[PDB]
Amino acid sequence: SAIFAERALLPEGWARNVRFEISADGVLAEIRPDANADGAERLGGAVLPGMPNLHSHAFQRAMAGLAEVAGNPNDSFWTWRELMYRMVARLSPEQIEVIACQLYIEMLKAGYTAVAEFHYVHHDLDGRSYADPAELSLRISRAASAAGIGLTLLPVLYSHAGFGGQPASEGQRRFINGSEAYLELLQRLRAPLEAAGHSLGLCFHSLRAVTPQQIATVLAAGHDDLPVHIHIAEQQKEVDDCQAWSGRRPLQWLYENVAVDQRWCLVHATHADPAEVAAMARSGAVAGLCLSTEANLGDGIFPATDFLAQGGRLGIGSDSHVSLSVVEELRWLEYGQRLRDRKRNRLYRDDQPMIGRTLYDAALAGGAQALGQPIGSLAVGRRADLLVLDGNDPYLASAEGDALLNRWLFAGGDRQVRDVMVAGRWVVRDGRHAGEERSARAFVQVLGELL
Amino acid sequence: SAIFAERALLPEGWARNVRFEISADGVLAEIRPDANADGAERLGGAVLPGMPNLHSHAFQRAMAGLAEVAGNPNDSFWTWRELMYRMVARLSPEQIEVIACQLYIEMLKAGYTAVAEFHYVHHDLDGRSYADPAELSLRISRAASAAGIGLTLLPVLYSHAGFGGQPASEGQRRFINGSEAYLELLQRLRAPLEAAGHSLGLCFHSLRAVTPQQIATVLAAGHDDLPVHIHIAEQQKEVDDCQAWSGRRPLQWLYENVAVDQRWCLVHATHADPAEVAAMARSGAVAGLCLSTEANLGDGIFPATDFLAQGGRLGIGSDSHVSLSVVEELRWLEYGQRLRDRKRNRLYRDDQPMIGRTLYDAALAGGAQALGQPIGSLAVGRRADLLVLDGNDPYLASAEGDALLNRWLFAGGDRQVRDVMVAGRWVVRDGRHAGEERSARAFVQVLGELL
Ligand SMILES: N=C(N)N[C@@H](CCC(=O)O)C(=O)O
Ligand SMILES: N=C(N)N[C@@H](CCC(=O)O)C(=O)O
Ligand SMILES: [Zn+2]
Ligand SMILES: [Zn+2]
Repeated sequence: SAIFAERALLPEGWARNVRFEISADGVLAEIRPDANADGAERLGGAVLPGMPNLHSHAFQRAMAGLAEVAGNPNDSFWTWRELMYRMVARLSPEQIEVIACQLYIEMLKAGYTAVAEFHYVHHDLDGRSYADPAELSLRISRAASAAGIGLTLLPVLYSHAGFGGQPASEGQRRFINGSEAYLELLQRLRAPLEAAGHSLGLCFHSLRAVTPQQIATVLAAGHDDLPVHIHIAEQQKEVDDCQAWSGRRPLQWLYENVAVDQRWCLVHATHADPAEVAAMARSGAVAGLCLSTEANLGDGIFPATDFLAQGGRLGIGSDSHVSLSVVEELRWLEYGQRLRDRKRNRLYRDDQPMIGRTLYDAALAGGAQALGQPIGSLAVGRRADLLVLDGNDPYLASAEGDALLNRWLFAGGDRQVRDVMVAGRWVVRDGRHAGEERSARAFVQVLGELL
Repeated sequence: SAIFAERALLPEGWARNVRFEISADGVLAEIRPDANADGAERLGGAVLPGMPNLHSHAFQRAMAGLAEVAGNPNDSFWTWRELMYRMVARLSPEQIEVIACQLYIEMLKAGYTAVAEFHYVHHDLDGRSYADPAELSLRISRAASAAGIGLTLLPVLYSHAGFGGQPASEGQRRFINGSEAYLELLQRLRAPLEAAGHSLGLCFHSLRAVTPQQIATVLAAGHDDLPVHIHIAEQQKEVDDCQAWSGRRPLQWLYENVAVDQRWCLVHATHADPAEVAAMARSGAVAGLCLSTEANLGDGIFPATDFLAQGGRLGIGSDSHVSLSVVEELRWLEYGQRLRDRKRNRLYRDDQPMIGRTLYDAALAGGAQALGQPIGSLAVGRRADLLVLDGNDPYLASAEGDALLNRWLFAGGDRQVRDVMVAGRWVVRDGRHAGEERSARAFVQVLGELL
């Protein structure tokens, strides 16, 4: 099939009158600027590569916004976590799948074309494994296929309640596997994920939830083709606890004990000192920044300017899913730096003074890297994942090139995303997803059951 | 006319099956909970009082997002201001009116039902007064009437380029009046504003732009029925410069020299020390918080928790209009406190642990007070200004009462606002404004002329 864009963001920059040929398998086959639109579908606005969402816990969308109730003069991430545990304890396989499908539809409508699902809900309500232990992982994949979103599934190794291999809490029972069971699950998922066109990654929940021996064992297991994700340094408390345990900060510890490299996505990485930031940038690992969730949870502000200045790589994730908005994440990534520094125009490159473009370029690349998928760029051989902005919007229609990204990301919003394509298939057209009516009905029923 | 809401937020709290009778002049005449809907228009979702927008400079919407270009390693509010001056210098009366009309339509669609226009663009391109000096003020009123938004017009006294009565810059020439000309303008505006059903307020641009003698003169002029607005303590530089000039901080100076009271709206007030915060709360003045603009400009984070704890009053303004979203302002008001404190659930009351409700209650009241209009509450005798959320949205449909406000403000967004009424007139229905097509066409033409 062929599509035609009057304006599109290609790897070398903005181009005009671009005709794209897309293979039967949804791969970009030919990309020709300054072309004729003969026989191709003329698109309704500016075309961008779709944005990967590099961090998600799908079920949390069901509780999004409901934890905004003061139960203590010093509510924190840790009292929030108790509320999250209460919801996880009651979620059936069917409810989990319904929530995931609805969430992924909403992600697509916002311009997220692929998602890394950081998946730790494994076992039944009693903490016992399903007859096929992959039960819930397979439902995540089925939900992603139903929505039409790209997926890297990251089954999560989770074994302990804290540093030093503390015994898992009853509230964590659904998450728990030893290294052996985890490696078996990981290997068993390869075939069904491959069959669905989905990807896989290795994942440790956090340094609190696994031991150094487990990390070594898993990394030595031969899955060298897979991304590696971990939550790290999100809260000051984890930093303090890590130091009490090892005499090291979390990032410091990881870099001193593990060969962190480009395969890695360090989720949050919020409390990174100058030495830690330098080490991250040198390694080529991707910082998985989840700006709306980090703000919602009161984590803090990442040293993004220092990191970017040293060649750091980053992407964005919606995480707890209080926000499902490429705009909000990139906007408030920048705005957080502005509020901290009390200055404007913080995240730019030496060769790119445009803030919107700097942010979009960065998050596309980091997102594609963290997912381990051939995405993030409209180039021949990469998957046809793209969004079409509103060509009738007066702000966008009056803007060209990088100014258009500034209008969208800093003055605009989600509803300026009109059409979305994943793997060469239209999954959102004029703001609508074909599965939205059925999904919303299933989802509101599930919300009623839970609440 | 009569309307009927299955759920509505009334002054005493959430109520069910509320029938509202609205006078021919758009005033709430009867409000009856647990009623029958016989002969009344059944509304499509939860009903809230409309949100006042207590601070706007309309023309800035035309440049929204375009200033996100690094031109210096330390870009700041002050280099942004130069760019703003370049745009003001080229704006014709017709362009200003087109921008205002389009902006006000967009405000209504977001749920802002009334706006305080902090209006300082007075004179012609040469800095000379129009034949009727009220030329541009009258166009703001005409634009507000065309959109259907409530309006408090705040013509701005602006006389100087800095502390100590420094001579105005050429870039400020369109703003300049002496106290006498300003008072004449203010008095001349009363009749046309009254005729349009609009309101008026006194306004000093900032302590940089006027002298203490001017403040005294204007406040002694007998306009005791009017709100009084001023930008204050927004940037650290103003604090330092104020101290060099007077030996006092900006808020400190204002409270020591002027009888600040409930008539006042202190816009930004960002750099308020503990003594200044206490003085603000004691006075009953309204803090005019413009969260998206303050973040965009790198101003800093207001001590909202300390202020609210002492009975402080606040409202929200869209200001430079990079954002037009009740959701974004209230959400990031709270999130800024969370990022600073590294804690959750910051802005609540002793009698109200629900964060969304605390924020909505606060901003409704502060907004109504700052505008000097009978709004902010669905009570008999107040104007019928309201919004209707999406009753078909699964998050909202599954929620009741204050949980619904948490779903909207912390997990939802602008498109959940479906219908908007101002002065008893429907101005947005199913997300659409009747004037949107004509306005957008005029507006895109104006953008082309400017850019
Ligand atoms: N840290 C965030 N935002 N979320 C975690 C909470 C639980 C934990 O970290 O132990 C999670 O979903 O696993
Ligand atoms: N401070 C903000 N955000 N805006 C001001 C800029 C100019 C000034 O403060 O002198 C204004 O629009 O007048
Ligand atoms: Zn997470
Ligand atoms: Zn202002």
